[PDB]
Amino acid sequence: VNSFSGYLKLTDNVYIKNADIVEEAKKVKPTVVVNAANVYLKHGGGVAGALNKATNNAMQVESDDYIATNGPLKVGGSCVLSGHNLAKHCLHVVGPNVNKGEDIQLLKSAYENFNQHEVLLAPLLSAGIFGADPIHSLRVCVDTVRTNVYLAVFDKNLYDKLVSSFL
Ligand SMILES: O=C1CC[C@@H](c2ccccc2)N1Nc1ncnc2[nH]c(Cl)cc12
Repeated sequence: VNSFSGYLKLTDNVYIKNADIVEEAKKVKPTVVVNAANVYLKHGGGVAGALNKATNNAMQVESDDYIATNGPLKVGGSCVLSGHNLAKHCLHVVGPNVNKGEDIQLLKSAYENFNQHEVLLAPLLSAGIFGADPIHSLRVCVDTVRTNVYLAVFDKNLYDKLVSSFL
């Protein structure tokens, strides 16, 4: 077993909790924490800003070196970097930002990256400041990810709505 606790099971492989992913990561120290990244790995706000702050900006320093070497990610893409003090690894995943004119169909591709990892602690991709409907996103997650995913949803009101209206 592992050190996750307090999660509501949604399917064979998807679990969910009303929690801050940053606090969940510090407590569990999972193998993989997912960051809700942008293509530039500029971790300004939301999950990305909060994770980076918890690493004392080390995530940003590492990310800037990654971009200087490799260039930007693709929308729907990902890269594996250090988890710093929060996890062994951080999987930086770019969901489409609907406010940036990006294809919502790329959300499925974004979640497909989770399948390369047996277990992950993750946020809902493209939710929050990325502008997509979190209910939709949960549906895409459940219908796309086959590995074991532990979702942290920080917003209590949304968690209650997602968990109660989940099909
Ligand atoms: O709860 C949700 C639902 C989707 C996403 C979101 C994206 C864009 C705008 C609002 C919300 N989100 N944020 C977080 N999820 C987990 N841990 C977190 N920690 C901190 Cl800080 C924030 C945070």
